Amino acid sequence: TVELCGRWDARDVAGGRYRVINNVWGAETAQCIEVGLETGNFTITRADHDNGNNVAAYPAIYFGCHWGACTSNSGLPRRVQELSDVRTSWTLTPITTGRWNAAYDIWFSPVTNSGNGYSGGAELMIWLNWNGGVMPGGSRVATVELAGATWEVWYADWDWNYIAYRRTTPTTSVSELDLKAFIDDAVARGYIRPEWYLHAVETGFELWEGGAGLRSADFSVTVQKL
Repeated sequence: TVELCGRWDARDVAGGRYRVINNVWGAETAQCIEVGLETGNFTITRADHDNGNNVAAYPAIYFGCHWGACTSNSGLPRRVQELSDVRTSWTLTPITTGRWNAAYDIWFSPVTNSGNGYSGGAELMIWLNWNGGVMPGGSRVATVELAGATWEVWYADWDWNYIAYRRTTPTTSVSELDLKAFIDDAVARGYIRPEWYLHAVETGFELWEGGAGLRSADFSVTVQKL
């Protein structure tokens, strides 16, 4: 294993299929993650965050293109209308302290270049677990049954459409979760356009306060085209 403490530190894992990023984007407080190079499994070993109501960091593992940095042979970006199946697996180990969430962050945009972000596109989040009273951005517009569970739907109209699906009850693991079901729901609500491209599927922990001890494991993503 290797411990990454740099603000923008990263490591390609699983033969380059995925990439793990320390990603301390919203604060200057210290954070380190210990990463297993073959699997991408990681534990947050240090997190001095105390950022109030703002997110301090999002240590994560991803598949695809994150702000122009792409993983190897992901097959992304690809148009939503051209996807037939999108699946993912993940196992998280929660802690009982701090203010954080365990959530997927999926990016979409009208264009193929993601180097300058995803303005005019959409950010689709799937919250699986959390602690400390943290809540999604925007407001709750619905509660729907999808992919075997019940989810609160939160929406916010920012530079891009923010859509967050929050499980009604927390969980610690998903195996071959049907991501297309969430994409289809978002499309039906007019939050995502079929012509837009899916750029990246990421998962990790948004940290507001603390976070040491959280573990990410068994990450996998598969995409099948029509």
